[PDB]
Amino acid sequence: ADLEDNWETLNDNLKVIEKADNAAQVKDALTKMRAAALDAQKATPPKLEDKSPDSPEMKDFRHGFDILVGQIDDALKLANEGKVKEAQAAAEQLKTTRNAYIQKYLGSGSCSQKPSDKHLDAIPILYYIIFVIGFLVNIVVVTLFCCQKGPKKVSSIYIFNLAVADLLLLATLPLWATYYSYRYDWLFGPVMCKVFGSFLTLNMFASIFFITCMSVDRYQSVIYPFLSQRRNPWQASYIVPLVWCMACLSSLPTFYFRDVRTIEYLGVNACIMAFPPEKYAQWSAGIALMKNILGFIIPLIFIATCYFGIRKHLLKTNSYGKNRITRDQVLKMAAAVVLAFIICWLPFHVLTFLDALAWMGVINSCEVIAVIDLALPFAILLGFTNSCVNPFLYCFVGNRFQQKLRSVFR
Ligand SMILES: CCc1nc2ccc(N(Cc3ccccc3)C(=O)c3cccs3)cc2c(=O)n1Cc1ccc(-c2ccccc2-c2nn[nH]n2)cc1
Repeated sequence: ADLEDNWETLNDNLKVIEKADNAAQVKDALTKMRAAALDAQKATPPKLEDKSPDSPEMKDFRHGFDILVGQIDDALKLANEGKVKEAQAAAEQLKTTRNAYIQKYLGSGSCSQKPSDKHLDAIPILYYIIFVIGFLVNIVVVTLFCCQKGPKKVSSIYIFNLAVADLLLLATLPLWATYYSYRYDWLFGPVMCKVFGSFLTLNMFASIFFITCMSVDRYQSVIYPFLSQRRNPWQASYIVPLVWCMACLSSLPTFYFRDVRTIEYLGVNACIMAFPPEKYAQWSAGIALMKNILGFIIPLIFIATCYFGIRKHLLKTNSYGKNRITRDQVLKMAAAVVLAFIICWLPFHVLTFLDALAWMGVINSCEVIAVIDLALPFAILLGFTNSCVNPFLYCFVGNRFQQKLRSVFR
């Protein structure tokens, strides 16, 4: 009777046809699917709930099941004729109609306006602007560590590692700009959908985690000033491989779920997160929650604790003259890294959380969902913009941070 119960019946019986031996097992599973499809056709989905049945989107919902019943009948005729393997092969087309429903009515397909007025759009233009700016500033930091500075100092190792993680992350921007321009048509294959997808997640986490390491190292330098006096930076050689391995382990679900799947309504081959279709909404909300916790929640708490910790040790001294001037300058540099992390990542994680609620069934309003969809590529751009801000805050401007920290300590 219920829409959730009807789609559970449709998915469970699709697996039965695959495991079926004779025509009787195929006929039984198709009849159960035929009854569930006509029952779901009568029901109203959580999305577009406050809409009349005469509406074109409601007419399209009923028509979606008319294609499904028509496809069931074609396979049922082969099953009634004795053709077992032919009916099972015909039942593979039902999976395409099933995937069309999860993309349109469970996803943002029916809400967001599909027609795209692509004529040198702002997204590919802004993506290439951030690319060349970010690539040029990060190349300077990488080339400086190679033949202009050296491999000395604890903090300096993290500067180079953050610059490499940022450079490789910004290097993926021309791919996404081309991917956007072709109306989400992945022209690299299902193998490169996993490769580029994981490479993006790996370098993104490596960037975020090295920012976290910088905050911990900056905090440790204040509370324990004896650490900088140490001739040997023993922990640095073990922290760097651990962070890269943590970024690799975090990019594992990306390598497992990313795959090129055909979008039935758009008529495009998109590199999407191919979760099990029977529990697609649950997986989409779970991974979106994982994005917020691991990529924003845990690092922001670490970055803030380190900032308030430096503020606690500095403000209790009650300085006068140049000691007060140099103190305030250190506090402005320490606040700049926490502020830049918020401005650049908060819009994305808020929209990711709002999108997670849309999958669960909390946000069903198409007006809200349409805004989330068009704002998302701009929010993604802000995440990449953090990689352009990083060389300035840590290498260029943040070079006098260690000198001013040694000035207040004398
Ligand atoms: C700034 C970094 C970034 N660049 C991106 C570039 C492009 C896109 N888009 C949408 C797009 C395409 C073209 C133009 C504009 C938008 C895509 O379709 C693809 C992404 C990966 C392969 S295709 C998304 C992102 C994007 O969400 N992010 C942030 C981010 C957040 C979370 C995770 C993550 C964490 C843990 C577990 C899994 C994931 C995970 N999310 N998506 N796949 N894997 C990874 C990356």
